[PDB]
Amino acid sequence: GMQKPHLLITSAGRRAKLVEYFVKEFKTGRVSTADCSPLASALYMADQHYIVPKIDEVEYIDHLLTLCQDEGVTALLTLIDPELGLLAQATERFQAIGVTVIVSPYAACELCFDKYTMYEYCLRQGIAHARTYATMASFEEALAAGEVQLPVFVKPRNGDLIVQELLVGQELGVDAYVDLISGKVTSIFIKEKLTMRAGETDKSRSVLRDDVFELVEHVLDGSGLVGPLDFDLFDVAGTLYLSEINPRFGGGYPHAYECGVNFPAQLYRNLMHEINVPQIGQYLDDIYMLKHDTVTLISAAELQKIKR
Amino acid sequence: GMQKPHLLITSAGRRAKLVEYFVKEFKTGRVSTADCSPLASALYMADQHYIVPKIDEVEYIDHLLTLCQDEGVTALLTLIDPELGLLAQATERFQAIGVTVIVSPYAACELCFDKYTMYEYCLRQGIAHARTYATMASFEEALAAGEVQLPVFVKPRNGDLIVQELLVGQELGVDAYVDLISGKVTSIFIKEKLTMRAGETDKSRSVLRDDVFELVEHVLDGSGLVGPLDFDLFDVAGTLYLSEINPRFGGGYPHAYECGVNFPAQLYRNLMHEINVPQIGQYLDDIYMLKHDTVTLISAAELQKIKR
Repeated sequence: GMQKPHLLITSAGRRAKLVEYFVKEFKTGRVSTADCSPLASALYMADQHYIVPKIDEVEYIDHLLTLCQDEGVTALLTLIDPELGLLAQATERFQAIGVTVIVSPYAACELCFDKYTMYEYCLRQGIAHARTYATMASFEEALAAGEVQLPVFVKPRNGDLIVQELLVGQELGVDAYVDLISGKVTSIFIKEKLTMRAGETDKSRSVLRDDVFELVEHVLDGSGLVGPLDFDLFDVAGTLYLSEINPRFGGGYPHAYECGVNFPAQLYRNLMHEINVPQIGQYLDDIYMLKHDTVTLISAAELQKIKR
Repeated sequence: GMQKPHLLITSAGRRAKLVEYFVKEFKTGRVSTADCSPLASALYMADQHYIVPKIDEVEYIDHLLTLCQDEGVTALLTLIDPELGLLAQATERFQAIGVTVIVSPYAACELCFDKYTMYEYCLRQGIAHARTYATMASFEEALAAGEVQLPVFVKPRNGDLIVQELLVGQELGVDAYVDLISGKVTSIFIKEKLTMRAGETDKSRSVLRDDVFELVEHVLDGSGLVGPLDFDLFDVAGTLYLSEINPRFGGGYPHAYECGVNFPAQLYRNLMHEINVPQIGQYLDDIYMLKHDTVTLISAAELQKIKR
């Protein structure tokens, strides 16, 4: 409705706390969730939850378009990297049914998704980044020339492999929001990643650093990246290395939220056609986030009340 | 006090939900926490939390005894395997200051902690268990005789290594409580482990199975194991294999709690000198548990209000 957005959060998975934040901040309208598994905990943080195909299934987008029309969805957001480009590529189909896909442009999503293209972007822009190799020959050459040392990370190329320089330093997880109307960066939240758990930031400390703010602003300036964003950085002997740009909410976003940096409220305001006023660095440093498991119980019968 | 126990939970770590359960069920008295790191989330679920030495430091027990006397602690419980034997061995020192250590006897803790001695126990008792080898020669012999196949798990011996038969089947996490006064098993909660996350049960389904109840009862009968316990089992083609006995709360305990199987209340009752009435299998099957992260924020100044 005119005053009531209906946000569908797809690939909700385990991001229960994030969906809770959205439910709380959508003061009018509705927040619904979708995932391919009924065992995704985040599904049950919203009133309406739907089982959809897996993102790699051919009929995924066809199904989302039909779900959107049937359930009066006005906007769509994914929480996972592999779905970003898929939704970006399909934006015109969603626009043809009146649905706004909250995703950065396709080319930007794909540039960020492929670790090698991301590296090439950094080299062009003058942004520090771990030396990265897409072929075995170039890695051997680099070892031969002393350009890279013995200990190394071998990662998959997307998210074919890549080998890259082992960066030893303080890892930083930066949450950033680019206003969907004005195109300006409105908030940046920087945390030191202290402890990792199952590939996510489990413990962290908020920090205020002009260098990180300036680096992120410079990178976002003219990028075309919009909405909630995540930057992975490394402070290595006082120099900031860009490791990843993930055009979606970072797993450490709850730190930002609890410190007053509210992307779901800004997103809600943008769907209500309001521009958010930029307020960069208006949070407290030296605030620690410590994650811990809580639980949701659901009976098989209650689980069976959806499953298509 | 006579009506007021003071339970200290050591090595609280990340078990925030479990400490919350204890705070709720200790209707009189107090529940406090301890850990070696101020970044242990479970610390802040209790009113009084203390930083103690690491469990392997020589002065650990000396420090716990002094903390207990200074803070009027009446009972002590650990949440980690490596501390069980340490506290069991020191029980008389705690008894000399009037403190009840809630731990199974030392020999039992050590038999359960060492994977090889646990295997030998099973062989003696007729309990199915994965073929396990403490030497490289015996593993080669077993491969030579066709007693073990190509794919294998290599685990550390405690919690020197061991190699053992790769069990392929439905993994079961059984929570069990043995009454501290009567010595009888009062509750057994069985869940199928569906998904693992960082070595813990993340998703599970409650089940009612006579075979598991009987196996656990038979194992506990005359064992000397007391208080909260955790059994790791595998259903492999209809046969139950015993994988682990961990004489402490299992990581999937919140499933049991939320289904009405309340060990913290039973523990509280035992410290209030009440025997718990056995009520085995009085819960609903087909109830799924789905864990998800919540958060605790703490400032560095607030963190600094303890740290010894």
